[PDB]
Amino acid sequence: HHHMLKAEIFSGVIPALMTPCKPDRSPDFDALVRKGQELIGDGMSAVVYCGSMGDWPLLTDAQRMEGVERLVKAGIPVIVGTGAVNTASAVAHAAHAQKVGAKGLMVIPRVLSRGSAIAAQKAYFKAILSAAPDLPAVIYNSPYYGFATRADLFFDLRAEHPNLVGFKEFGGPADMRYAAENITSRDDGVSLMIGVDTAVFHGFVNCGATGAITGIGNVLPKEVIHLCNLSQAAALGDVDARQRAQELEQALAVLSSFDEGPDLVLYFKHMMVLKGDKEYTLHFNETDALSESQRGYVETQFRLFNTWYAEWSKLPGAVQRCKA
Amino acid sequence: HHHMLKAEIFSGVIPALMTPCKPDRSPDFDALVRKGQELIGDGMSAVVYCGSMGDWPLLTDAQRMEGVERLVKAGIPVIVGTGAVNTASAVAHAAHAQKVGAKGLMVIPRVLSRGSAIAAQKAYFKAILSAAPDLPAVIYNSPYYGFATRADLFFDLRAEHPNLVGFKEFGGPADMRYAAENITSRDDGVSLMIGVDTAVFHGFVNCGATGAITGIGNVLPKEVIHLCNLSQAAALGDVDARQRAQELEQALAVLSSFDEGPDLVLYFKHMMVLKGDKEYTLHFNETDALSESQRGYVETQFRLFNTWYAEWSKLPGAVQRCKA
Amino acid sequence: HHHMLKAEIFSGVIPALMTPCKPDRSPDFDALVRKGQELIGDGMSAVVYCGSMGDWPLLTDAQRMEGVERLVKAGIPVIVGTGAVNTASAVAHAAHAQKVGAKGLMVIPRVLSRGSAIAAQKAYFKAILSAAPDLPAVIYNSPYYGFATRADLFFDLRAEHPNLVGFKEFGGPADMRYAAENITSRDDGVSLMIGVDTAVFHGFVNCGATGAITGIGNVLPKEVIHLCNLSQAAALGDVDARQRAQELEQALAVLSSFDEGPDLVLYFKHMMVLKGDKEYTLHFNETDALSESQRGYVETQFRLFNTWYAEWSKLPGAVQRCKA
Amino acid sequence: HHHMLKAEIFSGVIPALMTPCKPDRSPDFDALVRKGQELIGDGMSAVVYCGSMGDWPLLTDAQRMEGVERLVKAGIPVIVGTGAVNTASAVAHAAHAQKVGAKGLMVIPRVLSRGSAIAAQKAYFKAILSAAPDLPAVIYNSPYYGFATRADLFFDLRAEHPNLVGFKEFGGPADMRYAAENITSRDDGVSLMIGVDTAVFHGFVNCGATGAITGIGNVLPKEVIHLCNLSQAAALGDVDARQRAQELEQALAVLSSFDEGPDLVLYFKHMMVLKGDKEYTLHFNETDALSESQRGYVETQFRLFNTWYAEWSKLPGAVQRCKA
Amino acid sequence: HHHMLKAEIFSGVIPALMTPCKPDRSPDFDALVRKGQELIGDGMSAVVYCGSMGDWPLLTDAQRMEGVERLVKAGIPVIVGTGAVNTASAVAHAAHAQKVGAKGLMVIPRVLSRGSAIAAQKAYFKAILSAAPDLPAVIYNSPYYGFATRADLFFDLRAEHPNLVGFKEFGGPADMRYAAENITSRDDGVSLMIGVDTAVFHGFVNCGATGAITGIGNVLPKEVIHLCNLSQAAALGDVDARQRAQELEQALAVLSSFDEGPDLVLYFKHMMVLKGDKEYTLHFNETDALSESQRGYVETQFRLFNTWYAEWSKLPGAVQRCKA
Amino acid sequence: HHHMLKAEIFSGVIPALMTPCKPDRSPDFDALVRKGQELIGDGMSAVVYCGSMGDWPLLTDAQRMEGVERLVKAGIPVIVGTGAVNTASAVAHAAHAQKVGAKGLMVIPRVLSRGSAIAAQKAYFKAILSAAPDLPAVIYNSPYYGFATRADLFFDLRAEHPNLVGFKEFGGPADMRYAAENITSRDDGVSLMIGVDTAVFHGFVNCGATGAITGIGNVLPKEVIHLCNLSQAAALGDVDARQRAQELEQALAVLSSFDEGPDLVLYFKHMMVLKGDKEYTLHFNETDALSESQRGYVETQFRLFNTWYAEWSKLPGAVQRCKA
Repeated sequence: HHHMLKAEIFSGVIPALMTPCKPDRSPDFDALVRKGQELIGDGMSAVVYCGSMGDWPLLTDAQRMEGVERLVKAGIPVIVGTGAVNTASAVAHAAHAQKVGAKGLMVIPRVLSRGSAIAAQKAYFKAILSAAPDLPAVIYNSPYYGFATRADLFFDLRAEHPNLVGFKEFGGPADMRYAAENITSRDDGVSLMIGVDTAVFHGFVNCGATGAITGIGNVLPKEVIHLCNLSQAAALGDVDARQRAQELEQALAVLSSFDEGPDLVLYFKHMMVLKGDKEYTLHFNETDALSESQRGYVETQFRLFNTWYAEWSKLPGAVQRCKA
Repeated sequence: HHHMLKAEIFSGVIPALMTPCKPDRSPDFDALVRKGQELIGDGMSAVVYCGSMGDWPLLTDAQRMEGVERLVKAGIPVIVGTGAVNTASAVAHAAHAQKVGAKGLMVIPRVLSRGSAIAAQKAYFKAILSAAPDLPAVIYNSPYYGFATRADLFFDLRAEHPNLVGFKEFGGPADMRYAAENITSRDDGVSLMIGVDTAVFHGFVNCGATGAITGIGNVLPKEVIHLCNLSQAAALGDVDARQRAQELEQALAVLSSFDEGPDLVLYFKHMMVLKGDKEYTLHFNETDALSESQRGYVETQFRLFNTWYAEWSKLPGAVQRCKA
Repeated sequence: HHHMLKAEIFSGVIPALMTPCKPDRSPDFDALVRKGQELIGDGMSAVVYCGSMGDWPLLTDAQRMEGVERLVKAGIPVIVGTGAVNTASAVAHAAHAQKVGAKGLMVIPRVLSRGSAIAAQKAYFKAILSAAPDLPAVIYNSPYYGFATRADLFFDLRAEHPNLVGFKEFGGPADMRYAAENITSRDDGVSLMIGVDTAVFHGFVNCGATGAITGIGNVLPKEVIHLCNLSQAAALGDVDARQRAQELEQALAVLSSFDEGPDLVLYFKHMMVLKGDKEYTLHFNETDALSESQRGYVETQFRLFNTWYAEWSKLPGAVQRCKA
Repeated sequence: HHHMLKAEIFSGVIPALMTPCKPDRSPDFDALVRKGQELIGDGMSAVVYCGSMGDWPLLTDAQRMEGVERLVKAGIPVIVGTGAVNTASAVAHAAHAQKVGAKGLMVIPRVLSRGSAIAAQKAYFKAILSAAPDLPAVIYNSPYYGFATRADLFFDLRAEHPNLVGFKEFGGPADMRYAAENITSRDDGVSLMIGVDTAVFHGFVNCGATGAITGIGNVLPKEVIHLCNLSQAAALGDVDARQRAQELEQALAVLSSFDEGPDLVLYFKHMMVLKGDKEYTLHFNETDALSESQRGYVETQFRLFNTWYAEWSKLPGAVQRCKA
Repeated sequence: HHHMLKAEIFSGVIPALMTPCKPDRSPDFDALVRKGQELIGDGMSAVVYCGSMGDWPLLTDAQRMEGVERLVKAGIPVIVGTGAVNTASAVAHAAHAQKVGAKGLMVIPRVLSRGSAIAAQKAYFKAILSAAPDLPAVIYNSPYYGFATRADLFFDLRAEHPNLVGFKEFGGPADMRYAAENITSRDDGVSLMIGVDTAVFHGFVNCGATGAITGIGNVLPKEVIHLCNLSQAAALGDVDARQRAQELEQALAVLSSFDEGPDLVLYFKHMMVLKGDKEYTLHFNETDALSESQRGYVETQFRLFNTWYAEWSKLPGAVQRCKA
Repeated sequence: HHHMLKAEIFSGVIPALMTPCKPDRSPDFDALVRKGQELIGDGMSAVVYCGSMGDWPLLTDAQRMEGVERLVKAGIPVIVGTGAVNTASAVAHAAHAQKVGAKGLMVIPRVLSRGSAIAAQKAYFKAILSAAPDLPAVIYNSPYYGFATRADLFFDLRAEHPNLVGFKEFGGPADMRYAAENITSRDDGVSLMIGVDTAVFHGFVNCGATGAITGIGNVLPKEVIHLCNLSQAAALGDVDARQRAQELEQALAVLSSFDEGPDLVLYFKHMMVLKGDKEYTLHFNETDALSESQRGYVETQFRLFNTWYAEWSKLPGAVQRCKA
């Protein structure tokens, strides 16, 4: 029985990048790289590409791999998303990640064909893990797939695939607790990663999370790093940070809750536009757009949060200590 | 595409009035008018009559209309409740509201006959709206009716009935969020109204509500206005009010939660009696009364809240700024 | 401990009558009486008036009582529906039933005010039962009311109100079984009544029901009596009837299932029109009507059932023995 | 208001074809065409390609279109499946269907990106319908997508897209009834199609279905046509067929129920192998295979059904009249 | 990979015996043995003692073991129930079963302490299986325990404990199908046992069951054997038996459904009394008794079933062929 | 109608004691008494023995009674747990409690035999209460039993059994509110007891609880007394305590939540070991142990809470006023 360091690539704050559109609605890879570099410069530790935030279903496999290569060539630590329509595609993403020197793998379950069958999932995960043996890997778990990776399966996979060192949960606080209690609190180098924007405090403080993959953090990087830092200080036992982390998470809650729904890319791209990044204006599908009411709601809530934060962020104590 | 002012009648804090009984268990209209005048004097903006709080099912249509006329003649801004056993009655309430110069209409869904049929509801709402074309109207939405008014129906009604300018939700925070995101955050003068006592902070801060119809506010008007003011200041981005509004809402939560259940009129009338308004002693039905345990519970919780509030309400800062 | 005969008024097949409209959309009482007389002549044992099938919420209390008096004066055994917006109305229906010599009382729970409170229901049932002490009474039980009358309450009511001798269940086969096991299979003269059109076989054979209140039986009286007779012969142990009752119930199932939904009066009145009773054309509300697709569906299913029945009803054995 | 003939392409019995593998696990188009021709020769009216039964997610868009072209060139009436990872792909399938002269379009909802958003679905369906204006189209509806096409949306689409003439339901008997009552029983040429193998009798007799898309029918074409014929004769009012259709559906129920689950292609391809079609041995994914217990179960149930059918199919009357 | 015969002890029809009371409410072991011998003489293959039907929680461990020894000494094949308050007791039952020469073991999950923990269940099952290595063993699976034994656990246990050769399901038709598909249809000698009285046809015909443990069969042995024989003939492909088995199961359904509920021993002991076995009059607890209504219901349903059966059982064909 | 003092034995903070093991895995009664004395010395008011925390199912009745006698002889106020496999055992525990001079009775519902039958529960509770007429008694209520004691049953029992003076709820905040509103807020000396570790603030402040039975309090007595004192001061109306009680409850929430699950004794005994009480190392079952991940999780959360508390507990105001 062994004690091992957790994988550095799954620590800290990690945006799942959006893919900006050129005016012709093809990917603007230059703008992708610029945003990635900017977010690392703001204090992010790595990025995830191409995930749901990156519009993976709307892009070809070649386009995703080009985006991955461009990010890696720029010196950005990349965790590669393996979401796919089939095993061959998922494997290809993983093989390409290892080939080009990405630093991590996000292993996404099988969809559309045998989605609920646990035997199918086991084989699919093994195929993906086998294709990038040298890359630390995190498995995504969500009720969306009609199945759950439990401890038995996780440890069976890990016994055959030593690169499986992480677990990322979308499915709610109770599911994250299940993971912390039964999977990720061994001695042995396995990390729980926060996998939805609304679960940051719960993940770091109540579940021993090592890192957070963020949607809203693409828009509000300094504020999301601030929350993550406060939450990590709270996990050390700090009194002041534990209060402050909760205040900030609650103020962020509406804008973070867009990460939970179908329109996450619509909402987050519109927020990028609101803060002056016009390249986030168009979507890959010509008719994908927020409604008039949805745009008004997000604009109102964006303004509210920015106003609150402008004053709250001046408070002495943990608020200052934990800034990015 | 237009920007328009929200209807003033659906702004601020608005009690849904109880109908006091005379000793013979007929309505005491004089006492109704006195309470209405008092609550406006305390800082309420309008009243709702005759709603569920007013015991509408227990009163004749003529009695409700008499109460409405008496309130209007006294100079009180009245939003008229159209709850009814049938379309003809609901229409009559609406027509009477317009005739006598009430300022708003609360449009209540069809019950008892075709309650779950959305085609029935659409026609019923159109009949009611058509009967008071000059009065701003709010539609009530609750899971109790076995159906939900969604954005499609709301906007279809509004296209034919320009007086439909409001939406009032009973069904929980998620339903209120649905309404804010998809219905009430357009540019065009439509208001979300808080429609249950426990949802005040969530409505104003997270959902952009313009006003609150209140049950507990009949009993604790100054305290409920205080909460609404704090919540509205929080919606401006204030740090201190956002903390204080939540403290007050939590202290009020038990007494507000009676608004959620079948015995709301029993509980609220007994609270009116506790604060010295003896005309709230009797109910229209001779056997409707709280149990011994229910009376003890409410008395204990009333005393608790009053004790807490007496000291908390002296705190400096937003607490003082936002008093009625 | 006693053995007593079940109340004759709650035996056999009992239509819950529709209220036909005159062209001005007021009740056609003459047509009501003609239909009642016709259905008794077809083999029905009694009628229920004014129930949900009779559009009670759309009619005034005076109109319902006029319909009741007219039926009673014609010599028809009447079970009076006490559905009401309030206790005073429900009591008035019951008092009027006893005054005019109706033969039974259908006791309907409280709605709109304190609907889910069991203390309210107990008091409401006692008020109604007390108002017609001389009339055998059946309590209606349905999940629609947000509460269930269980054995404890039923027997407590019966101890104070000896006229409570029946139980009518809308809520599904399991609820009917609960009633048979725990309420209606004592020695003591209490009857289970089938209370939804789709539960006839289950009620008579599996639950020991004594009678059936029917919606579809207004339209297809001979066929519904045939099913009830077959089911009762099956309850004697007959082999052939037990097979045949199930075949007929299954063939009737679509048309019977309209009794389960909000549009029951729409569907059943349209079926009355299809068989040539034009006085069932209009509804009390001008806009209540089946859609084009709903009319097509019912017409197709009506024709199907009539075609099947025309041949099936010629079969030898229990089919012939059990005809009305 | 108009009466119009239902589209012939959506009548009768229609297998959703499996894509056989060559030994190299690429599609065997020759074997696909041979099976299609054989099934039409057995009595099937049309085929669906490439649906879930055809392993669409595992095949490239070019491969699906090649299969479609090969079937069409062979003279087989083809309904084209538009299942896709994105709008551009779904549109391409539809455009290709129209280009090559397929006879119908199966319109499959959006997945993976905005799957639950009804605004997204509406736009997606319009894009697909617009791409093949000349082809009769059926929309698939299933709870799997996190949304339901109701009558409002269906009729809104149909008003702009006259080729939308069909509705196919996976979601259970109640959902099929909803469709029959509210969508497909107008006068106007719209067809309900049975969309899961276990719902044949319910669709034809209780819901007025015009045709059935079948999985198990690829394996047992004569037996599935027999059931469909019996069910259609039952829908005419036949007594004997109504009994026999139900006996056959019940005997077929286990083998049909595999159509409901994730392993449908595994189970049905293994059944094809059992009846001597070795080209159905391999799957596109090397590790997709039934377990030892699953193979034993299906083999046992296949043998059972064949034994029962061998004798039952000799019975006189409707059994003989309704054979393929 | 191996083919092996299923264990004979888990084939056929097997009553779970009631423990009759002496007048002092201690067990009447003499009467227990007499009933066991009688039921084997009627055609039962084995018995289960002491299960829930045997009132295990009400008896001491020593009493259960005495009953087991007495049955075994009489020459009756006994499957021993290991239900227990703790591991030590469950192990003791198993060890005693092996010591005295019982023929099988019914392995019952852990309760009261760590009931929902799957790690606890695994260890508990291993402890029980290890204590009787020479006895074929069946694991009971029910939602009552807050957990389910799936294929993974079953096969893991079986790999370490070769005596685990059976699976018994209480939890409904879908759970029994899961077991047939994934656990019990391998080549390798594992048996599915019907474990609730209402699932006989479904188990034998749809799920490949080898045997049935019965409650109602203690009361109606010849009739339950008749149903089991008909169901087994139906599983061979017989047409007539498949019809008849379903008719008999449906006629038996009410009396069988008592096996599903908390009062099973109350209902079944009262039925034993009705057929003249007075030693089934008393229960171990002085106040455990059916209510007046429950006794009336069961008496009515017992009489109904006996009357139906008396005539139905004379029918020619499979009815005669399959009698005990 | 009377006002009466609540029973002192059900006031304050009351650990449900663990039973430590000797190395041979028999109970260490000496260590049990030492811990009981220590916890009373820390500020606890009484103890509960032998409850679920005490491993009751794993111990003989004689062992539990020995533990009870030893605690009572030591001068510790004991509330005796009556959890049992049958009525005779439960009665024996109660009779023994009264015989030896325990101060209270915890009345636990019937399990394993007729668990869901309310008639069985009523009789079982009466048997237990009758056996210790002189001891104040609290009934435990939990969804785990498949039934709920409501006000009707509680007051019926209390009318026949004047020693029934308490109610203890496991089932969640809404169930505790139901109890406060309808059972425990009469004038008449009935106490609500907090019955799960996570419900302390809600019980004292929102529900008028008089005492708390605690699991985590065995490990963290001073901290749990601190929370209870703060919560009781909050129930007086204190502003500062109401804030502080909630901060402490939230910091304690993870460690308290182990009380909600199957592994409560595993988690709490391991925490006792962590604070240096080695006699809590072994469990009665040799294989009952936390997993590696569960041990890591609890150790991390224990350390976190202790670190936070070390600093938070120095704060001025209510924090200091309310220390044990």
